[PDB]
Amino acid sequence: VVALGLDFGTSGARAIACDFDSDRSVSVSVTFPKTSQNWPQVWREALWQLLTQIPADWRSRIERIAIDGTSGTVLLCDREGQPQTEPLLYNQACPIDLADLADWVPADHAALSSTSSLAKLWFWQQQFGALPPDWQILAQADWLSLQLHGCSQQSDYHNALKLGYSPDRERFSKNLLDSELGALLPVVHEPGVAIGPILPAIAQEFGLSPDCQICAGTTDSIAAFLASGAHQPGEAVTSLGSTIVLKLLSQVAVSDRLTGVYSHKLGGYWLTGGASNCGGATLRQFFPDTELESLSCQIDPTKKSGLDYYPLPSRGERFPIADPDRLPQLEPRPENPVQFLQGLLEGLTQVETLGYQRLQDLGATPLKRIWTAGGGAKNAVWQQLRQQAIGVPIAIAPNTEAAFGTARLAAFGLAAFH
Repeated sequence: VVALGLDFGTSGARAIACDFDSDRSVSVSVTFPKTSQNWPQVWREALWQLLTQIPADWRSRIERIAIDGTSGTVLLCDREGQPQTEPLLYNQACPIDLADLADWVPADHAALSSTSSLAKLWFWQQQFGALPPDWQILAQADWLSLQLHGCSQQSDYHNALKLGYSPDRERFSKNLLDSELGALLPVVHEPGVAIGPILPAIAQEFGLSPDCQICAGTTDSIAAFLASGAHQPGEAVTSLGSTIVLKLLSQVAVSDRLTGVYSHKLGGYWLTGGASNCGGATLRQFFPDTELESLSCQIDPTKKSGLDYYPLPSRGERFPIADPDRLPQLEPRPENPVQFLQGLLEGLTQVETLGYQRLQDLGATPLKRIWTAGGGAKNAVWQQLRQQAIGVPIAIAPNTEAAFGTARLAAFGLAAFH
């Protein structure tokens, strides 16, 4: 099957069309401005540009399309999908009392955060006083796919989670549905399942098959995990980016409020997650990528630095141990930059190790192997340290681009996760 994945991320958007029979693919991209006063037009136009850059003979073969978007980016629209105010972005927080959400979700629910879609919807409710029932709140992915299939109030149980959805029971609470916000809530499907055929005019304009199906979407981080192709419980993806982000596939859902750990539903499984403030950003405080790699090549992995670092970029750690007061621990500083770098990498390695240990201690399926993403993935010495410390097979992820994972989502759904 030839399928199209669309990734709308934090800095831009990418389209990947893939024939999963010949395993052949094509990828195109657009870049966002740092700031916009009309993000809906930016995203919509980006969608059209992405479609345009894809070769016509690829578009003529695309059978299924899926879209991932940033988690917490929402749009308040009318019944026609027309935005009634500026979107609230993923990284924006709303000055609301979380107690106002208490009767709508369980006590340990991930939606109980000032940056959640639910919190934002409530913020809008307060701002407007009363919201018309014919209106709708849509995730970025929801709205963008709405541009393609024309079905209003449609979402997935990944995006809908922080809107107040409970994927463990597959429903919004009765209280939330019966409330003054219920009519704006979307119909929730499993990511990957067909929502409806592409709109005729869109298909004609972009030379797509009129029978091309538009699927339920997902989030960009989940799509990133889906790119790896890991579908066995105990398999994990480590993102060695600016911050170290761990995602572990598990048969058991786990969560922890203070460390920000929670679990997405993933077919019959659960994707548990945890993010440390430690990461590449701490490394960039001392070395540029070039010098970082050149110095990395000189490290003897059989030695130990004798340094016990906790490489925070600044005050406060979230995961594996929540500590808002913890300062960066980078003393002492050896004269040798090689030993110093080794201390740093050892620290980050400890962060990863203790991270997966933490997820397991919360009840998650024990770790079997690591697929690595992010800029640190190709650091061989670092991978050696991680291998020695963690004790499971570690390799570079086959794919890391969210658009590819979303393409796989369109092609096969979540069928592999049972």
